Amino acid sequence: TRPRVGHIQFLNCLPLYWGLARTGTLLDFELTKDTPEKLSEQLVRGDLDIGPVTLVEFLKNADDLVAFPDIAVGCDGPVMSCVIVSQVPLDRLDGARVALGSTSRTSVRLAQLLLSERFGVQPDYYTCPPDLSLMAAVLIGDAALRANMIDGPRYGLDVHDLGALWKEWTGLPFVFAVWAARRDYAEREPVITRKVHEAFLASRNLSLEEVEKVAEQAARWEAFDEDTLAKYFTTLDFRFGAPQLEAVTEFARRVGPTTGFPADVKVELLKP
Amino acid sequence: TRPRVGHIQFLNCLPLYWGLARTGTLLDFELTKDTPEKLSEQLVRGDLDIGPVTLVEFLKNADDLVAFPDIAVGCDGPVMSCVIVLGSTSRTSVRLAQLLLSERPDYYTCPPDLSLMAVLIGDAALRANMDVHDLGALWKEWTPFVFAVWAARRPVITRKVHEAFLASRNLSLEEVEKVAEQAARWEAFDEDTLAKYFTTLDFRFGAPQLEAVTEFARRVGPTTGFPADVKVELLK
Repeated sequence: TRPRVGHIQFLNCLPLYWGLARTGTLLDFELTKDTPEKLSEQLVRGDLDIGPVTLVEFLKNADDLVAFPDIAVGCDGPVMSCVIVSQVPLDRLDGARVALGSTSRTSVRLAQLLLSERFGVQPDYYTCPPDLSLMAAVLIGDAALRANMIDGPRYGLDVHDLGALWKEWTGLPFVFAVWAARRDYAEREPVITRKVHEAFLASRNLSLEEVEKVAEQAARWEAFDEDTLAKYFTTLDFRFGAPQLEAVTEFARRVGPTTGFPADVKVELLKP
Repeated sequence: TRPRVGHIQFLNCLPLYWGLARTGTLLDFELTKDTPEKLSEQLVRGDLDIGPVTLVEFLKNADDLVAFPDIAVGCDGPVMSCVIVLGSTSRTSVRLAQLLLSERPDYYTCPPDLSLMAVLIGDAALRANMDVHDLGALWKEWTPFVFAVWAARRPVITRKVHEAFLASRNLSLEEVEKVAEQAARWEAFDEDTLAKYFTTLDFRFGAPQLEAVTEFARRVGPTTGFPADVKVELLK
């Protein structure tokens, strides 16, 4: 039976989706589209076999997951779709209520790690659906991209790029999500899992070469113009090698104790 | 904003799906997969903008649907996936069977889920087919045939959807061998069976096909709820 594969519904993985379709890979999957928060839980509980897993959640289940090498959702400097929209300087929030978009699990944690370490602030947090209107807030995905390219500039609100703040603070890149197979599925289905892995790399590679076509196509249906989408797609960094694995190890060391996993948690990788 | 497009979940449209993917067409649709019966009901009531419509339902609603020329789900001899081993997923084949088996019974409808009760279509029919007869071959051993057509609910989007469907169907014809190899990995049919099946299906919709529709219509129209001379309004 086709492996049950998750896919983030956001624009950040649209180029990858274009790749999955263009190569014919989609016909080898039983695909589920949803937000990262949900896809993560579904994989953990066994409702999915392979899929994207927000980093924080992946580390909490590191013993039961095996990450795919060479593909992830990250950055090296700005990410553009993982931000903090605020109406006051980040230093002035030690007692201010900050809303955390419920679709996020890694970006919200990182946002906290920065507000308290770089701006020395202990905010009064609360989680809610992403909306930037109803709700100084941490947004990811399309909501964050809209807040960065449209809402922020329209209503003169400040939009801080989380990938940028991390880079400035550590000089390191960042990984928000990785692809993983449940350990039981990888062992039960060694061949399929490897084939899925290779199909994702192949699809990702093609999305890199046809980035302009994806931007043009999506422009037809998104609020973002072609140039913005093209810029966005090229800004995202889907690599997952040693340099990226270094950003993870570091992040895991800084948040591991107060998040649910050893500061030195082991990241098992799918072996060739 | 994206047009809501229906797609028959059966293997008969897997090659077409391969094509919708290969060309990237899928990213321009908000696609819904289901059985022909439901996809037809969905379009007629407005839950879909464009999609496949089993012939009988298209004709019954011919004044409110514009068909796409040059593509449909037909045959010119056996179809393999429409047999007589009434399945509830069918609206056209079942009617064709009532025509054959009467001019060449005590009918009752139920779920095309075998192991019970028979007229079948889709995957269930091709799985039962491999006694078993062939509706496409019997109609061919009597008088081609068009089981379903693509149609939009009666502007520019509609036009490009049509073209994208055409481009996607054309690519699937030249890559049918690929669709078969991949499909054999998960279906119950071996590669050659599927390759034979995909190549057996006839997806054209021009003169030789529109001809077979007027003849099916004239033979059943009166006893099937639509004018014996209903007009099929092709997209301009």
